[PDB]
Amino acid sequence: KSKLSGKNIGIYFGTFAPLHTGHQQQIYKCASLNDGVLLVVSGYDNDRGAQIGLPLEKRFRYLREAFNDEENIKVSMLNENDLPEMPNGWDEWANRLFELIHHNTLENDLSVTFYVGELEYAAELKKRFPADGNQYAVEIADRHDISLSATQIRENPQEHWTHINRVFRRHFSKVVTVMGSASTGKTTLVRRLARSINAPFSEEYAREYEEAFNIDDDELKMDDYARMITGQYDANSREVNSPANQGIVFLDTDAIVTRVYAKLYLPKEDFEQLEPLFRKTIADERMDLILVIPPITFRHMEWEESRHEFHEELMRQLAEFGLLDKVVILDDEGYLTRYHHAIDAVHEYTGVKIERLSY
Ligand SMILES: NC(=O)c1ccc[n+]([C@@H]2O[C@H](CO)[C@@H](O)[C@H]2O)c1
Repeated sequence: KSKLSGKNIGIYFGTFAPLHTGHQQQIYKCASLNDGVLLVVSGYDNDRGAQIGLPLEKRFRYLREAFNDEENIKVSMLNENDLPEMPNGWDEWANRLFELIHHNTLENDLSVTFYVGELEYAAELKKRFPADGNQYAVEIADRHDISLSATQIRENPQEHWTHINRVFRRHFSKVVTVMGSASTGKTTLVRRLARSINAPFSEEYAREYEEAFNIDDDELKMDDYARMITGQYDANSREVNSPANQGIVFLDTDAIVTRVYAKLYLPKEDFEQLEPLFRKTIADERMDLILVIPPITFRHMEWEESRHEFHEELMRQLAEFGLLDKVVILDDEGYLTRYHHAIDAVHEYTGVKIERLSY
């Protein structure tokens, strides 16, 4: 009984890559004028949304979540694959459309209104109203501002962040990850970089884990490393998904960093046993900028020594995963300080404005 109730039904179309407040204002007006609204997400393989990593199936799921607390609003999918390109696609297209209306509606003798943004769709739809006992009307709505907003969001999400629907925000987020040995100032750097622009940041999970479970670096076993992989990943996703996210988040280490420690300190067998979880987790990471603190002259007591060992292995692995074009090495102390170098790198890779201190 997950069908739309009522007699006056509005049909609202979009690709929704992403959904934004322009859509939402129109939808809620439409829902105030009708007994219920059917949102139609249209798409096809390798369409505009698919090309930026938002294929039809994902936009449909995101919309369902976005409208998960609405009485009279249903979300449905119009799959446009395998259509004859010319005229005979219009018949089949409409068939699928009216099938969607039939399946997702409770009652009969409806009064249905299509909200349509292109003159071609209106004319083709008006010729193909079926004799199903419903009354149909097509209403032209101006979509120019909505389409332009969508285009501007895709070009520069950080400039239009507050208008992006929250379910879509993770996809468009910029992500800066800091990497380095223990006791090199990562945590101080992360917090200063993030606080400089009101961005959220994560903490190094390994430090929390060793305090909560009260164990030293040299007591870590294979299973601790596994828990640090998922623990750091969850902490990082939490910040990317945080409502405090304004478009840029800072991460204090990641699975690659943990993979460097594992490679250096675990027995070969135990490392090889963690490799699938490493690969899975590293594959789920999205990084735009990787800041590496190189070795120059609560404490991780064993992780302190052999900094150059850690750094060489880290650089090997960043090459192994093809990340070198996102890596900036903070070899200062040219810029005044490590912090000057990093905040400038943040500027170049995210677009955010940074104030000067001096003339
Ligand atoms: N670097 C990260 O840990 C990171 C960055 C962006 C997103 N995520 C998570 O992965 C998923 C997307 O693949 C999202 O659900 C994020 O939580 C993790």
